[PDB]
Amino acid sequence: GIVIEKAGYKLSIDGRETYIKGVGGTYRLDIAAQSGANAFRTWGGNVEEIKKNLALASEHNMYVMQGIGMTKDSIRYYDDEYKNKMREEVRLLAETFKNDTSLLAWGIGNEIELGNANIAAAWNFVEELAQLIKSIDKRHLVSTVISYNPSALDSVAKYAPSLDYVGINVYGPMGEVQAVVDRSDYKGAFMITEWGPTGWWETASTEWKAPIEQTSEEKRQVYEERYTQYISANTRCLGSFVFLWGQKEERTPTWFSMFVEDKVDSLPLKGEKTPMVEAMQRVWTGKELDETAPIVRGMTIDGKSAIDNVRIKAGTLFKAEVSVTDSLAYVWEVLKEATVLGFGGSYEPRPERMGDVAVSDKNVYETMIKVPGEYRLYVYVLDNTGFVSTANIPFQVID
Amino acid sequence: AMGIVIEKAADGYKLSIDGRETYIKGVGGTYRLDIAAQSGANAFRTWGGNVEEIKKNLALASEHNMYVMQGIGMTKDSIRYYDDEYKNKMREEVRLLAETFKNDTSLLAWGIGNEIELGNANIAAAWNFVEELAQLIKSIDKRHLVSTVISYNPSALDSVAKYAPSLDYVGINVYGPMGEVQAVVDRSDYKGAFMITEWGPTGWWETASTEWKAPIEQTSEEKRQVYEERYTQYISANTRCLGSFVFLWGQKEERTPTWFSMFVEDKVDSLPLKGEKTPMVEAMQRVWTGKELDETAPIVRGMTIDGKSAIDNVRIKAGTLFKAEVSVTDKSLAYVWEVLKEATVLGFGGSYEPRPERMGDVAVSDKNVYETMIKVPGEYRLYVYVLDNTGFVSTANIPFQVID
Repeated sequence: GIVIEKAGYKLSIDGRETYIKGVGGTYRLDIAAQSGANAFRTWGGNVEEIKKNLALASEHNMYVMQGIGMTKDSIRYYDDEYKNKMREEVRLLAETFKNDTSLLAWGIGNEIELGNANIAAAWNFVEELAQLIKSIDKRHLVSTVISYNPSALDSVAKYAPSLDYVGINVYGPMGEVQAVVDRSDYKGAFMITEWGPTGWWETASTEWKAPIEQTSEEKRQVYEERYTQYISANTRCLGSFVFLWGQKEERTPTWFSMFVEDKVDSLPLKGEKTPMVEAMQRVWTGKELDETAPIVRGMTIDGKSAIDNVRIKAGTLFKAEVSVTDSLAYVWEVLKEATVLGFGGSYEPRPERMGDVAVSDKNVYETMIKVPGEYRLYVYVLDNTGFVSTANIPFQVID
Repeated sequence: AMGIVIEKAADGYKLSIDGRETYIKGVGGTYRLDIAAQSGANAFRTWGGNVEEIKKNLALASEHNMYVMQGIGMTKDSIRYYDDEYKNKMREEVRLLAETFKNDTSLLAWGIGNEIELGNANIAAAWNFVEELAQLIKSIDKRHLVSTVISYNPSALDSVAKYAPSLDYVGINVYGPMGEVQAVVDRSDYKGAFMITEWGPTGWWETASTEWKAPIEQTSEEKRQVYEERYTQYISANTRCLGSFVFLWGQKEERTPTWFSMFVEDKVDSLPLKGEKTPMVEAMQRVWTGKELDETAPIVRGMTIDGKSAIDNVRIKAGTLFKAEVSVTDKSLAYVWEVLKEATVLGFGGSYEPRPERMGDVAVSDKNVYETMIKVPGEYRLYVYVLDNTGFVSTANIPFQVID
């Protein structure tokens, strides 16, 4: 009894109206569950990998939106060999998992429209696979996931009426999502299957084009505001999967990472949770928190902020300070400004460290850089409860 | 001396195929390999495939007289490198590949993983398994080279040196500036030969930007110069470098439709482009062949709106006509004009980006000028495509803001 009904729309699971409070992927689902998440999304997996996902979900009392990988090689959608292989794969998945009560929904493809070409053969095949799944599995929802793409919503409406809902991946500003969906030919409910904080293309940047990263306090506000204004306020939206519930290099080690790094050499961080995790507990539970992270109000070098275009003479001492609203510990690290960025790929190497990491008991740090260049000073503020708060400041060293 | 061998040279290293010294003049992927071969390319690189997909790649390569660096897909789920179930599955798959293709004359090299170090964790278990897979391949396949591909990563070069001495070479994927590649490899613990398994033109993080943060895109003439300069200074000049795979030999949305695309778009609704080659393809023919070209693309010198350039922060009042002009070095050109919104949905821990929305309709003209108006305030980019009648297209664009 997984049903989407007109109210916009409401989702019910065996009579029980449920909002999908999700994370992208399977990192620290213990913390997701402790934070009041009830779901996670995966992109793919064979039978054995999906059984593992659904056992993890069961341990955490969470629902799964389980992805099925579709090709971006557009010519394959005319190929009966490819289509026969995919029908055999989807038959097996539907037959195996139709009675699993952790599984919520099948995701048939992720952004199939951003393939070699957006073509009717691909959309027709999504609709064929949806019919195939619904002929075997009467329990679960069937969906596809698209980019934030008016054409793709129109395509779903035209070619895939058998879908129960559409997932939309939203990167960057979210203020127009409601209007974009409302204006499209698509009638029905949706989920925001990827969303997150302010992009490095949305923020201010220094004169040398370093994007100015929000403090963890600013990021907390952005996660809560985006959730409240653009997810839970949209009556056509049934829920969402937040990113990045984990850590990955993305312009900086902290940019969209809701956890800090773990097991980086000579960096004594252990993957602590952040105010961005606090933000999601607050909006998922709708309740105030007992434990909150240190509130970072800002950060300076020689009294100047990121927006001031901080320039330091090579070989001169500079003094940093982080302002926090008192068993606190401070971890300080200088990296080069990132120069190897995802350029048609997802993965970026960690920028090179200058000198050594420092730990202090006070909110101040002084050092010296001999090499002219573009740098970033990162501070991590550790309480003794497993929270870490963050800020960084880009600066230039000059001869 | 039959098969593929890397030898110490007086300076650096050299690669021989059946005793003939051969430079690897490669493209990433399998798009328009007819044009790659016509341009002087002798190689392409793939990331994965089953036996049947690899047979198709090697048949395409044979038809074009090209060599393949064939990838084997390795996991970024780092805990799996401890799991005998994952490792026995990969050993079986790699044994089958090595046995199936050991005598193929189109295959050059196996690429054991792409950026394994950028998975969940960079760990000994992963590098030791790459070494184990390399020894397994070389136990069966005496003809081909074995490699791994890393990000542009001093730490990864040190890990290959410590854990994977059975590799013949390392592939490095290089995005952004290339001037430090030589010193980075030289300063590393890695001692052997390398290939640049991804390289391309100027990143949108490297260029000037407008006052509203729109990256200023090079003209196709500036991109031509960048591809030629990077190849000549950093690839062919590096005596430890055995060759390279250029990107993007194809088209993909990356901030703009044109940013790193060496071909323009094909079958976009109400846009009459047909995947024409560009001055960036001409650049690779010039450096691959070392010979001057019979046919060259139109040389775009610049682009204006109302006499102003991209660097001038062009601002136009809503509901007013403006006049664009594209300057071309004079030599029956056609001009295709399109206004898109400045991209706001970018790759954010993903690769794929939707095409930004079109304002109004595409225009085609016989003259190098175009007039239109935008009624909605916002950030836009005007694109021009300059078609000769030989199958080349040249490009420029200009970001502009429409204000109340």
